[PDB]
Amino acid sequence: ADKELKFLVVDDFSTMRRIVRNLLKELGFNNVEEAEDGVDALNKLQAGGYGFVISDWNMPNMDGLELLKTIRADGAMSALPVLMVTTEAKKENIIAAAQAGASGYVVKPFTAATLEEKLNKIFEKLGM
Ligand code: BEF
Ligand SMILES: [Cl-]
Ligand SMILES: [Mn+2]
Ligand SMILES: [Mn+2]
Repeated sequence: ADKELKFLVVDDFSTMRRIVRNLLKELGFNNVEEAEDGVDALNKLQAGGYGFVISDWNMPNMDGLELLKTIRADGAMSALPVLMVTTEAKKENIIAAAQAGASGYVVKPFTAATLEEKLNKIFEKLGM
């Protein structure tokens, strides 16, 4: 995929954001911003330029399922790739996110290999 693709990495905790940012760097993606919750995310996203979202689930202000739903419901960004990255591992949570239009779903904790496989699975699916 184009190494200029702009990423938004959303999570209410630094540690996770820093892990993902660094991993993206390792893969050749340096165009990366962070947000701390769904509201913060939608703000940056509305400032334009984003090609990919990676999002936590449990966050104050707006959780990741609500964020995903909002993104899918906005006509300007309804096809933005959204990859969930969360501790929520119950099948009902996976179903709910999938049905809400998640592009992919990784369960924390994850390996570097897992994140790369899943990002690539999404690239291939969307012909990126
Ligand atoms: F807080 Be997340 F959903 F891991
Ligand atoms: Cl999968
Ligand atoms: Mn913190
Ligand atoms: Mn969280």
